[PDB]
Amino acid sequence: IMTDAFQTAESREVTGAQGFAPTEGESIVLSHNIQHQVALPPDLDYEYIPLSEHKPPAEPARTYSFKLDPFQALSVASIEREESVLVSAHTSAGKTVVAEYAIAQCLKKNQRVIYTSPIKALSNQKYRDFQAEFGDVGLMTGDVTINPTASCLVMTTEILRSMLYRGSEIMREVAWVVFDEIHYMRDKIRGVVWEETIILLPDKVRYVFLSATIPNAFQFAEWIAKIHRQACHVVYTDFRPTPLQNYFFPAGGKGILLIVDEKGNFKENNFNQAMAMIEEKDEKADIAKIIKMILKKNFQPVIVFNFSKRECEQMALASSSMKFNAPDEENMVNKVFENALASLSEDDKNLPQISNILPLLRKGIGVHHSGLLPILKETIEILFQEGLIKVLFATETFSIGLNMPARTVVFTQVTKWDGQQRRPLTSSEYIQMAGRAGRRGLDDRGIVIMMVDDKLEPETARAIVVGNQDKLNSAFHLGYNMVLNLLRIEAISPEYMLERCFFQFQNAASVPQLERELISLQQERDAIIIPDESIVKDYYGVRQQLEEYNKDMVFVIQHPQNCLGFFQEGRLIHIKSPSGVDYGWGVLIKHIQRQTPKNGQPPYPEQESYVLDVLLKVSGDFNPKTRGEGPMPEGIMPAGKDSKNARWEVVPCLLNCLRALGQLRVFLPKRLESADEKDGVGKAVDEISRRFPDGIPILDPMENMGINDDSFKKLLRKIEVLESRLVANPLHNSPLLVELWNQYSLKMQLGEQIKEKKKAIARAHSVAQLDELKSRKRVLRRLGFINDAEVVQMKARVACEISSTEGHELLLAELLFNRFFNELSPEICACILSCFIFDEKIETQALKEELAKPFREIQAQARIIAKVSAESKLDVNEDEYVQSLKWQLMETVLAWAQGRPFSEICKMTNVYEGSLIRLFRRLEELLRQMAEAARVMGSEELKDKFELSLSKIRRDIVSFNSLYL
Repeated sequence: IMTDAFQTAESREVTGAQGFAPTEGESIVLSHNIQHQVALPPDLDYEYIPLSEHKPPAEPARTYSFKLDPFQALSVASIEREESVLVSAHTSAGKTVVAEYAIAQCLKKNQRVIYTSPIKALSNQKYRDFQAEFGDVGLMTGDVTINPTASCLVMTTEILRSMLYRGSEIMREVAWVVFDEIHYMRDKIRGVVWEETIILLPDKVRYVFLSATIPNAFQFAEWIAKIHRQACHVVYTDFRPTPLQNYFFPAGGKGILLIVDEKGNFKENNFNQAMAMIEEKDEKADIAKIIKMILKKNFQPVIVFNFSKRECEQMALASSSMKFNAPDEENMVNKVFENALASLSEDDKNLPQISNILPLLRKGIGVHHSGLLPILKETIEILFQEGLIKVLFATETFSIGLNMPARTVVFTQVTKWDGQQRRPLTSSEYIQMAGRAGRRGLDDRGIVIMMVDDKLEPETARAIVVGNQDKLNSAFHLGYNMVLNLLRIEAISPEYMLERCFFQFQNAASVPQLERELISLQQERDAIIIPDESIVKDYYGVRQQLEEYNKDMVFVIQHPQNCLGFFQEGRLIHIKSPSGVDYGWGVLIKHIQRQTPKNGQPPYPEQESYVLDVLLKVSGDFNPKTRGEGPMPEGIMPAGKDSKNARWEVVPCLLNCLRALGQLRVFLPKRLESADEKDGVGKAVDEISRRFPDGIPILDPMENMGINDDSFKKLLRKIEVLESRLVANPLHNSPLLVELWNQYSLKMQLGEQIKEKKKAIARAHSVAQLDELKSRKRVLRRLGFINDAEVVQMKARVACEISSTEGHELLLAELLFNRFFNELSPEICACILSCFIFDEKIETQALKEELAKPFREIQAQARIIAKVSAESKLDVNEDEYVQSLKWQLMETVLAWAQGRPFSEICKMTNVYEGSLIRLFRRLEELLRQMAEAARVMGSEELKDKFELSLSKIRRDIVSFNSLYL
């Protein structure tokens, strides 16, 4: 708390006047701040430092009749004065309009532009958008290259890189290059591609950067300014048209809690109370409940984000039990659904995927992911922004596309990708996805709901929504195709790129500042002075030690190896929920082992296996006698209504709710049914309390229950001696430990925060990239790809022709050069190259020895390569690399090459009809890429081999992007 303000909560007007000059504050408040900063090109000599101001005028000299808000104005103005610019804002800011200005500006003076997009599917959309607008546009994908002689070009990031490494002449003719959604350079796989593209580009090329909101945007321009010697502007804004309230939805919980206020206030108790729900662990039914009521709570439309393509369709299946569409909306969706039918064959219109989605869309439930037909996903995109879909289940890729907002965003998962890590959801991803909430005009507030499963790290749950944003990190890492292409051309070495990679620029610029971060952090923990600094350390230190180790005691006790033999009807029992809430004493009614669950959930661990029916005095929502697999039926102990209820009630408690056993048992009848029968036993319990004021005697875990374990005696003895240390401090006669604990907490926090900052500098000076290159260039010398002088050889020249596939640039180069594909057939050559093309899992069973023989050999070749590569001081396991190829699609593609109908094709495998298109067109491009590879090898017979194979992969409906010119 430093300098801040607070909005007028709901609606207010602060001023008024009459007749002459008013002050208009009509229906909008409060979105304010904008930013403009400029990075500068490094100076060559001491002799001259020019001070070059570039502060662009708000409104441009010529707007080309384009419509512009004040924010997009100076973004445009920077391009008008011909200088690089970074546009960092939410998708609501309408950034796409400045890309259309850049193109129009060039076309006006008639020069060439290159537009790029993170995904090829969005490139096709932007193409027909640009083409219908300008007309001088043509797209160059891998698969389809249309109108390359056109001024403006829309292309894949993969293609743009391939032209630079090959030194295409068109790059001499390119003025501006527009990157869109550039913040996805973060991607640990394809993020390196964006850097390779940027670094290799001519220094006199002007850039346009379209990105989401990032903190370090100026640092990015600094990196562009230094390596390209340019002056790069930065236009950044944090404003969004609609406020946002954040609700947390606990797993198994019966409601949502507001964690973040619309003004930004963070409720800590609602946060804490939410965490109390999650220590009680199926939950997939909870989304079905949420979506149901938010319909009645009038939260629509709602975008539900799920990172898996499969269960994304399941949550729509469970939501298919509801109908959100009106009769006029009911037939309007299939009247606009029939337009895409003319664009498809009659056989393709009966496709299984489409026939299932059709009734679903009629109910107003959408599904969006990469496994859908590009025409089908587009209609779903159309229906949404036309308002004919009130519920959408989408993946992360949906947040990348054009602005299509909703009233509500629901996070089903908070964990993310497989690539290399299980990551909690970073702040940058949160803002991008949650930004879809809160439509500008028709919404008062954005509604964000999150489903939270808990583990040992709750701080993860806080920092995401509550904390700051994250830096834009470079994913740059070495690769075989890149180092060979760099070692190929004389003028440049692979070390040259390592110098100019954004990762290097970060670390270099990070370390001097990161040092001050440490020394300031070291000051505070020293500035904090606690009286008797030691005693508190050995107090709280042993506090977390005993409170933790006693949980290990009850865990051994709760296990049926010990407690079970002491289960007798009427035995007094002490029940305390796993959350730590104490339901008080009780009396054992009945014990039963749970046998044979339905199916789904993995069988019970013997700790939670048994279910104990136990008499307790607690109340609440009374029934759940059909008991959820949670610890107890959702009840409430005598902290609630002690008048509305005090009833001794048999409670089906799970075995983990038992924390202690009683000394003596109460005689019990056969039946406790009515309220009378149970209440009598309660007075029988209360009578025992009347005779035992200090407490009710406990069965000693060691001697009474006969637990002699060496590990148990150990733990139990380390419990005693640890307790004695707690007695030697000022625990008694004064509890001022609060001020001590509050003060001491920061000392450990800062100490831990220092430990992070300390080891942070070690990773700034990390040599990993450099040492990898030396270790990587050894396999290039050993496998025969280069010489002892580390100069390119013939095999390495065909490896520079392989792009679409990253593992096997060497393998394919090895196999092809070793005379392999020539002994095959064109269709066979295509079905073999299928193993390399995409990593998505597929289930079919074909060990057909005909395709198993070439597979096993090229699979063994992978082991051969990985064998020497591993002892070349790299890290890849002999088994892991080998399994990276898929035989499960080999049968499918071979049938397509023989000209079999698409409908039967998808019957062989469980592959998505949409995903099958993607890996095929990519396969089509591996063919087009290897066709040139054989052309360099000197063997022109293998070129036709890849061409004759290519001709059978090309038809009308499998070539689907746009057809114009």
